[PDB]
Amino acid sequence: STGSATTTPIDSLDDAYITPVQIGTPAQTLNLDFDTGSSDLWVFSSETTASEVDGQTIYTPSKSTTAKLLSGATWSISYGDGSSSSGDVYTDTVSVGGLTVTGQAVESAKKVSSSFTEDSTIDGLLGLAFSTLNTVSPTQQKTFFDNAKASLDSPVFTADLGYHAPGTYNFGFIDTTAYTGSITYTAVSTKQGFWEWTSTGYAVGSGTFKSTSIDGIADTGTTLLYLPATVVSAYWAQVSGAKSSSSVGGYVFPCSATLPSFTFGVGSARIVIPGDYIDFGPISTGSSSCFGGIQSSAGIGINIFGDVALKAAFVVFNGATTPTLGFASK
Ligand SMILES: CN(C)c1cccc2cccc(N(C)C)c12
Repeated sequence: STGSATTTPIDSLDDAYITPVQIGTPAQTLNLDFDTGSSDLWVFSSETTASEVDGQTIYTPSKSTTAKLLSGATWSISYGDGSSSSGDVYTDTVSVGGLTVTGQAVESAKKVSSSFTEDSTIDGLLGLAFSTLNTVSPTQQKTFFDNAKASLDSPVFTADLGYHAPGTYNFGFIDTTAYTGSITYTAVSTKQGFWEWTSTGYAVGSGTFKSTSIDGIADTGTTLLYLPATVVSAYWAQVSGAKSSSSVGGYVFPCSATLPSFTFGVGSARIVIPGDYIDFGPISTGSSSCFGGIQSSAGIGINIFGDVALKAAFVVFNGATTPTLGFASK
């Protein structure tokens, strides 16, 4: 079996991407943020504190004939950005792009933090990291990808994210017409529950490539690219007037500047992020100070290849027994 779904940026900055997901019988269609950095499938629901819902589509398990309460199970999650959600758990049928999993754990939200309530375009998260990070207690649950693995033609999904444009998530097959050239595969460590890999270096603009190992995670759920302080300082040194700002929380640059590209290594291959992808626009409406897409990982503890890097490539997440990550230009 296979599945295929279009993913669409939520705003003009590509802050996140949403993908329609069918849940329940008859289908209730919610727009979920596919997140390779977490492993919980949770949704706004009819059990959400009414005051914490502002425009989201809610899942209503009482209107679904296949929903079953997973008795006693609860879940609680906090994300890197300080956002949080928790609640109880149903099982139900979940289909993504024609691909169906029966008995999927669907985590319903009793409480969500302020950032989730404020974002009315995101009805929930669909986690695609390894199931060992799933927060359901006392019985940890499987991700959609893990439950669908048995029925897939190939145990892979691919992320083809668009730059200010829609893109595609595919399950169970690799589209040969979606990328140029050959895919370079690199080893993944599952030690921490993430799609964790090691980049082989970087280059700023048309500068020379610096061979150096950068351990990081492939995270479709994080907007920006977060790299070690030395690398990020070398990039922003090339932009006239760029500076790190305490007030804003990261590097900013004069909006009138042109940004150089940024290259990262995947084995012997190179992925080039166009400078336009690194421009996240004015820090406030009307400001002449613009926010940068490459920021320091120093205060995070982990390097993150987020949407800024991933949207420059065709990315294969290979969930074979020995997992690997594939990168191709496009
Ligand atoms: C400056 N600013 C508004 C921001 C601050 C912190 C994180 C951000 C992440 C994505 C986009 C942003 N924009 C510039 C809108 C961010």
